[PDB]
Amino acid sequence: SMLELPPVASLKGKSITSAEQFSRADIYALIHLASAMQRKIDAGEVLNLLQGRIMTPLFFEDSSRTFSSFCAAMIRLGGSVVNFKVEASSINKGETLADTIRTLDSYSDVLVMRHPRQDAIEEALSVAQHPILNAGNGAGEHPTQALLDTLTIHSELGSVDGITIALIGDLKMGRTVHSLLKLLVRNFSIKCVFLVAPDALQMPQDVLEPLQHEIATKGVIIHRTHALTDEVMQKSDVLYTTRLQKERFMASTSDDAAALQSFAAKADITIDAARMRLAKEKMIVMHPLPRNDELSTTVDADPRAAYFRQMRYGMFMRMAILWSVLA
Amino acid sequence: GSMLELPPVASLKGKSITSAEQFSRADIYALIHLASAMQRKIDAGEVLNLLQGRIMTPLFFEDSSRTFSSFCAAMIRLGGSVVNFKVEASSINKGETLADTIRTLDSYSDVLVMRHPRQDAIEEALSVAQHPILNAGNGAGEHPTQALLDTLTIHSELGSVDGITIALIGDLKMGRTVHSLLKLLVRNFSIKCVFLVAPDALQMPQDVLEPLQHEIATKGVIIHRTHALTDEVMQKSDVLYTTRLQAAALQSFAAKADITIDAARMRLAKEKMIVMHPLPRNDELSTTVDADPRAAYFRQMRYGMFMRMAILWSVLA
Amino acid sequence: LELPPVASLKGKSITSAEQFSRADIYALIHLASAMQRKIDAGEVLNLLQGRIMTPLFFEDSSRTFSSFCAAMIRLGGSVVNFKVEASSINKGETLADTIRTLDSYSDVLVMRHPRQDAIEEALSVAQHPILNAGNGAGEHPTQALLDTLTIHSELGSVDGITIALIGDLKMGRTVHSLLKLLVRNFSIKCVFLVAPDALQMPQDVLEPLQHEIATKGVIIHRTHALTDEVMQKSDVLYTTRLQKERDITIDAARMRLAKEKMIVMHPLPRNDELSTTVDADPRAAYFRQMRYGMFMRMAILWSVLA
Ligand SMILES: N[C@@H](CC(=O)O)C(=O)O
Ligand SMILES: N[C@@H](CC(=O)O)C(=O)O
Ligand SMILES: N[C@@H](CC(=O)O)C(=O)O
Repeated sequence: SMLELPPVASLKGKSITSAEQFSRADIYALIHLASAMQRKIDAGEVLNLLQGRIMTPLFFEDSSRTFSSFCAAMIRLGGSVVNFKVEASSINKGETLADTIRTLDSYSDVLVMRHPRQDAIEEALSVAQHPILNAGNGAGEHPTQALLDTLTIHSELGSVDGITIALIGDLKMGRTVHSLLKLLVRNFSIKCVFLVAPDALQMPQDVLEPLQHEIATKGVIIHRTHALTDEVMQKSDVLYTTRLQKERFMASTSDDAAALQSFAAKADITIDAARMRLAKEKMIVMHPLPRNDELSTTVDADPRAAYFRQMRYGMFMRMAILWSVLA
Repeated sequence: GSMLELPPVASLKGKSITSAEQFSRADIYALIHLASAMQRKIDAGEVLNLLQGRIMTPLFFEDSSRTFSSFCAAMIRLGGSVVNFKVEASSINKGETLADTIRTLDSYSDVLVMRHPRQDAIEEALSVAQHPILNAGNGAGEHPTQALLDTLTIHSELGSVDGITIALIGDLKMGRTVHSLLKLLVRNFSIKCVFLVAPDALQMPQDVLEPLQHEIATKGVIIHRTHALTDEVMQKSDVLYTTRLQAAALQSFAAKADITIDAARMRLAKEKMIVMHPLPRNDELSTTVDADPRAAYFRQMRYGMFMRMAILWSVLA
Repeated sequence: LELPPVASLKGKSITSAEQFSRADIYALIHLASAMQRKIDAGEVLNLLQGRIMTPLFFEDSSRTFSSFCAAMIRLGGSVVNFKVEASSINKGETLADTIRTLDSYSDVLVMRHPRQDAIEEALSVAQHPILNAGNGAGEHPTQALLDTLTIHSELGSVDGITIALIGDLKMGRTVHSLLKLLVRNFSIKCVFLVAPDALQMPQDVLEPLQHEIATKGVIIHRTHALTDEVMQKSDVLYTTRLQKERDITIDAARMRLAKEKMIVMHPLPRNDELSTTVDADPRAAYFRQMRYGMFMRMAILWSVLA
């Protein structure tokens, strides 16, 4: 209870759209703030930092973790939430996205927006007076997931510089791995990244190209594979795996069918207890969730399974973010 | 010192809100001044604890963005709480009736906010409820709190409500907002002129106009029906209040372009006037108007929150 | 201070009527009464400020969802409004993973599920207490507690009553928990089981109770009708709806046969088994029952999270 909760001043009043916005020092300030929030909350302390402030969720596509995490974080800061549901709104009388933004912006202090269109967040930004926090924009980015994933690595392993990390699964559509790769390469001295995915679902060039300067000058090693090889298993300090983003492959064309099929047919990427016999002693398995069969329930009892603790780090990072934006 | 800064409107204490007809001119002004004061405190960053421990339950049988969210935000900004009941996930799917649903919410709540597709639904709810019910829209009947926030908007933007010329535009037949607004303005203020701008099949109902004939006569209000935003409607109106289309189809189509407000049509409007829309809008109110200082239909929603604070506080004080 | 939590419930999941002792039930009853006095006098409680309940409803509710949230709020607590329809279940997430998810952020989970054994599977992974708000045709333990608060407050005594349990007793999770709670912890004079044969109280509820039934000498009679005898002797007529998703009507005419001092109860919602003509009778306790439910849920949440 003697710990301060200094807001991160550079976040004040700003929208959060991309992992690109953050400096290394922003990241560590949010990490220590989140960690102090965790200590206070776990000790049973009641925070009243955002009394009388309102978050409104605008979720134009589904969420459990993200919506609930954000609501919980707001509440644990003493904040409030208006439970707006897009599916039961005047969008059903033809209301536009822009008008819907202005509508909840009339009542709220912060908007949390998730949308299947990558450019919808920009549209919202151009009409909103209050900050908007990007909780996922199609296959674009998920910048607060990247921050909490980094809190997880820091808290679990004790260090982010020097790690070897595998990014596994649907890298093409994974807004989580897009933001995470950006945030780690821009701001830390990463030893090596394994990009583990079948050919069709590899990390996009529009993510890798902007990073090419920093990759080359910081000496980050980048290796593509289509499988969890013995080498990937033995060298990785972090195995970060992801779900096939099937709802992004809905055009019913021969290509979407072949891309959907590649996860199981063009790659060997399942993590289970058999495969975990190859891992380091000091390493963690992470997954943004939800998972399907790429991450077996046989790993759940393993102490290196960090994907449940990841969600709780998530709540505290979101608290740190909300307090900083709104202080 | 909240009785100096935020005194509740006594006449509203513990009462249900169902119709624009139930308010006096003094009621309206007291709500306006209270709403202005709520706004000043909230905008200054001050945190209100007036309704801590009190619960509002929204009971929305129709879709809403403004009215649902507005009411929740207003309750929360008063320090109160909201129980997020949703009809579609409720025991109504086990054959439960409307009176029983009301009694249920009534056992937990301090105030109910009800929107329903049927006009007589409020009367049924009232006959059974022990706590106040606020009518958030009853079929094609009324929307009494929209009429209050609309009046707050006029008052705050133009300085005065007496003496205005207002056009009510669009689907006046099914528009519960214009039914409530026409009643609140004509009953309580001295309006100079109302233009009722609609194709014939969607004109203002007689059941709204006939009970008003006495106030119309005593105050000498001028009422003109048009099927277009004519040069004259555009030149004389202090307020253009337009609405979304909710024989009627054919007349609507034929009139659409003539009742559309866009930047080209605004070249004929007064320098000092406002465009209002309770929202949501479709094509009858062009996005080309959004940058015009006279476009008041976004600020109108924020006035709504403060007016709803004023209402909730007066009801529950 | 004036609202001592029930110590035995601290940090515990609530899954069955069986887990309560008579002393537990009375401590909750007196706590719920004290909570009701403070709330009805206008006092604001701040007991659970900063604590979160997440409802996890895999089926429809009106009363149960609302009264849990209202109770939480009136203790000063907060609610995270998780929806199953708008969630990552649609992306393929399992029930266990869903539980772990709400568990990362919440202090207490309130779970309702069409599968009888989903609550057990939930408990095997949750760190925080789960309150069973109804598991299939199994139990509804907090309904049985509020029903007993209702009987206590309305009649003054639970020992000695004659109670009729009426309707769909086979699928009625409410009458399962309530029979268990009454028979184990009180000395009931007589239970009428009023149901057609196909919907009678199940053997898996009656058999575990046979020892208590026999040693307290509870009378148990099965009928398929609300006979004049049931009507004249019952202190409580507890009636229920046909559980469709899985001569008994009470109307003003039938009520001419009831005692002066008795109550009609119904967990709700009702269909035509309980006529609107009964609603203005002072013995119609089924609306007041919902309000006792809110206070008993306050006593429960406070005791769980103190
Ligand atoms: N829940 C995360 C990961 C996923 O959906 O697979 C997201 O929305 O991006
Ligand atoms: N939102 C207003 C007007 C409209 O729907 O167009 C109402 O609910 O009545
Ligand atoms: N509402 C009670 C009784 C019923 O549904 O009829 C239950 O959930 O079990």
